[PDB]
Amino acid sequence: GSSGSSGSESRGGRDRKLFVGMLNKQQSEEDVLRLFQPFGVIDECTVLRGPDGSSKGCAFVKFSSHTEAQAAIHALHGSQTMPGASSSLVVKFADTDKESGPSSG
Repeated sequence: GSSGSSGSESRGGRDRKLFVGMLNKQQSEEDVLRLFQPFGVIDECTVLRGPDGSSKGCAFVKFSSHTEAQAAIHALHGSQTMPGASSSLVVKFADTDKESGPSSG
């Protein structure tokens, strides 16, 4: 069961950010960061909003490292159910399969 692996790595970069959804308008950056810190030292946290001024129930959370982020996800992924919402929280990387760059060239 050879743990881990190594191989070629194309140019793209590492996104240490996360995309959270299914949130209410009663939660704030602090709230999350507070419930996220327990998993890892978050670098920066922001909350998405519209024009009028109503949270879209989503926010962006960036961790110091990738591993830390991976945890917070499976840790708070569709596990909680913010009040008012019948669905579970949606936590997933901001750029899942979005790599700006040519494979062949």
